[PDB]
Amino acid sequence: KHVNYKVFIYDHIRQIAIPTTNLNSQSSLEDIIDESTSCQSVSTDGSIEIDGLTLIHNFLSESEESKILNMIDTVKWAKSKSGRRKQDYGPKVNFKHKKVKTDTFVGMPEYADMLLNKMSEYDVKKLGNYQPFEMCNLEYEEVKKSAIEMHQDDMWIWGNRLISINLINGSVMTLSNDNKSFLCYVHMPHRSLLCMADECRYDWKHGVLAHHIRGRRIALTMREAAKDFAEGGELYEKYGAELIRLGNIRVPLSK
Ligand SMILES: [Cl-]
Ligand SMILES: [Cl-]
Ligand SMILES: [Mn+2]
Repeated sequence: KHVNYKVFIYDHIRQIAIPTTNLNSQSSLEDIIDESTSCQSVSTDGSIEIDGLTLIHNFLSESEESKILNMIDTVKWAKSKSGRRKQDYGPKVNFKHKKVKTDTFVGMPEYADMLLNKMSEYDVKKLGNYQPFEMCNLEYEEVKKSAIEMHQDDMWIWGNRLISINLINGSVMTLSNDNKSFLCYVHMPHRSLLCMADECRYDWKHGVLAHHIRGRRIALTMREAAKDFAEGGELYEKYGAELIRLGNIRVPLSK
């Protein structure tokens, strides 16, 4: 990635990013996981907080994951870029031409209610009051060298909060503040949830590197209504209200 950047590591316990010179642009997953444990004993000097980075360890039980995954695998997996394969329960959108098509959007997966309810329980303010606009499951495999390029998700139809859930196996999220020249690594463990919002959503860029992917990982990705497409917004009548109605619909996957 970027050699000149200052590398940081995330302490889940302290909810801060701690500066590390033992970690680098090409650092291995194992090194980042060990630093995640060894950053918990370091001073707060030079430490930074990325607002909107919320990592919940153990969001889903083995039992809860088993039900969601069996429903996911029965559904077909589509081709995608960068070694990824995808299942998209969302509208078809041309971000450049601001066009939304609801032809392929039938609703949201039946497991959605459980995930949304649990997010509200942990924090109603932080993860509650979420209306699903897109729920996309992404397949990453070490053999296929799957990865996602450093990026900021579109902010026109997708809202402040972006949710990624690590299924089957965990990974590391690399976050880049190009202007501030800061690189941070967030280790998302198995059955964990990440919400990227606020500074993380707009100021920082998010990507999953190939060397940080082991075995097969499925990202259950969720997106929320942009305020413009929501009630009290310009596009609600043209596009948002239908999208809320379709998102309220649940596709039966059990079966
Ligand atoms: Cl799979
Ligand atoms: Cl992503
Ligand atoms: Mn993204």
